[PDB]
Amino acid sequence: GILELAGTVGCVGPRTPIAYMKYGCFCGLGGHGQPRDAIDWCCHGHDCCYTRAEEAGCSPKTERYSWQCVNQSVLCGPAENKCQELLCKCDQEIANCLAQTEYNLKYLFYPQFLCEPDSPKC
Ligand SMILES: C[C@H](CC(=O)O)c1cccc(-n2c(C(N)=O)cc3ccc(OC(F)(F)F)cc32)c1
Ligand SMILES: C[C@H](CC(=O)O)c1cccc(-n2c(C(N)=O)cc3ccc(OC(F)(F)F)cc32)c1
Ligand SMILES: [Ca+2]
Repeated sequence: GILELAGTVGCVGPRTPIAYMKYGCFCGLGGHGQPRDAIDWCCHGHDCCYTRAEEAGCSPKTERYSWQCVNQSVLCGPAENKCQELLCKCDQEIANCLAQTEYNLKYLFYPQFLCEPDSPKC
């Protein structure tokens, strides 16, 4: 869920998870358009990951899972079911993706009216 999303992102990367609440066209609730930069691409991939988990019968926003932060790396588990492993994998993936990025301040609170109706495929 959102609790673990924040935690995992914080674990691996250098910045407050707040930084991704509203960034580019994809970091934030929903998302559509051309991803603006590497960060936005990470969020696009993560949005896609969450869609796949919803399609698998999981609740990515709320469902709790266990994980550990070791040397700024996320280790997933232990899992009780497949949804916990799927969600941890999604969040681990975005945490790793974002940690390798430079933050572009100009995409913080980027206006939604500039984001295109069409998006890249998942
Ligand atoms: C966005 C940017 C992330 C980057 O450069 O890496 C940044 C820079 C400096 C401080 C913060 N920053 C932090 C923090 N610990 O760095 C907490 C916090 C809380 C609210 C807030 O304002 C807003 F508008 F971004 F929510 C901004 C907040 C974020
Ligand atoms: C869960 C929902 C997925 C949806 O609709 O799209 C959502 C809502 C708001 C922000 C994010 N969201 C995304 C994202 N894929 O949009 C990346 C990310 C990274 C850290 C983070 O931390 C915090 F604190 F903002 F929650 C929040 C983050 C996700
Ligand atoms: Ca999103």
